[PDB]
Amino acid sequence: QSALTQPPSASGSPGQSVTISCTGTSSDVGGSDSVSWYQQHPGKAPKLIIYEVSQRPSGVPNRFSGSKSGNTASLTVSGLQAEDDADYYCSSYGGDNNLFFGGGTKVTVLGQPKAAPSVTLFPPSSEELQANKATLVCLISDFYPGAVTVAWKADSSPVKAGVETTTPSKQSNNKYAASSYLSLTPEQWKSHRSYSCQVTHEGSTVEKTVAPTEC
Amino acid sequence: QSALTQPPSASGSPGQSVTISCTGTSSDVGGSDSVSWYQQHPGKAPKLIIYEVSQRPSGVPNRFSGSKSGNTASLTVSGLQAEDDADYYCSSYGGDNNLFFGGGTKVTVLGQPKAAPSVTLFPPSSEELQANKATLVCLISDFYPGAVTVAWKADSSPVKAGVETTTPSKQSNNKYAASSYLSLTPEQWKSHRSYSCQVTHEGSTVEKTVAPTEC
Ligand SMILES: CC[C@]1(c2ccccc2)CCN(c2cc(C)n(C)c(=O)c2)C1
Repeated sequence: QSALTQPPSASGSPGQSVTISCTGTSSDVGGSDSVSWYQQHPGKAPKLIIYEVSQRPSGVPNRFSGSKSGNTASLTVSGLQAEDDADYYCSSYGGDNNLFFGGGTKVTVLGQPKAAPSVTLFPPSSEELQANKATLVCLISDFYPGAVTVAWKADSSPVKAGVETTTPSKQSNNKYAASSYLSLTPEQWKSHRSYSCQVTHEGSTVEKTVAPTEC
Repeated sequence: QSALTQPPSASGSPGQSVTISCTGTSSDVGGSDSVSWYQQHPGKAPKLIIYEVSQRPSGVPNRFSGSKSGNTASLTVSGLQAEDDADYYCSSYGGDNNLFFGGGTKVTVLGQPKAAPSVTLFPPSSEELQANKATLVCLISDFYPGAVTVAWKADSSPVKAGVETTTPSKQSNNKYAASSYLSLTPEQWKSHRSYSCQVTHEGSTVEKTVAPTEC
């Protein structure tokens, strides 16, 4: 899904430092010194802030520093300011002159206390089952920062199709909410023994499970 | 000063063609064949669609064609589809290891087909009832445009407290999704005959009802 592997999210308080990694393979990150980093504020055009692992373009403050160790490049942002809040991407040229990209890391300069998400997993409703639909819904609410990743598990294996997750939105309590729904057929829901929703936030994971109970 | 000049906006209806420009100088755009184009749906990672002025990466349909003349690069999107509604950025390499990005062009696919919402109401799960929670979720999906008003009913009376509704987010099917959830105590859920979710989209209203059952 993402050639280079970046953490989905990172965070720190104003004035602190935060380090985000960009892990590849021997033929890209560790094989050359062409790792770049890009910063994109929400709704803005991206900006190159690091090239050739460590070089800072003109106008990029020294608070941003890049390095590499093996197959993993790292960007460090010291003296975090609210302006540094943005999405950070890495890229690296490969062996056959192909450019590879990381998935991005959402960096949040905490503007309020951190809050873990409340998760509720709902099994199929009777009405939708009689309409040949067995959609599960994983409700996620009351979390901050608003970065979250969701993973569904049929029995114990990961599902890689039919998952949808809404963009997190601020609610009345100034915390974020979102929902992930898995569009299962009534057969899929009955054939397997249980489905699970896995939610990851600020590095920690929570998992709820549901199973057919003949109702 | 580092800024390629793109048109702020472009629009067109399905099946139409659209061309957007990326004007630089003789040192960046007109000084090499390193012009790239990136597509980005809001709230999502971008995708490189053109590199070296005209090359499409694998997976990019030939509906997207790039060109260059003087210091002005142009991207053309023929046969506009709903999934082409997004932001588009150009970039070009400049001397001094500089990578210049344009301001970005929001392409709007006009007159996309209206679609009524699929409404699925979920009663409290067996787990959250043990945990003394009785939250209901009204999953609303597959509707366009992304405007909906939600109303909740207890039996026949309106519900005025404990209602939250996420902001509709566009999903992979190019239609919107959202979840309205009602926070009830188990006593509220078991003391009423039914709760209803009323979703209104484009003057038309759908209603779903659930009631306490053995489940
Ligand atoms: C070089 C500019 C990039 C940018 C950033 C923000 C908006 C638009 C473009 C940086 C990340 N970037 C990607 C990233 C990913 C994951 N992919 C798959 C790409 O094809 C391209 C291109």
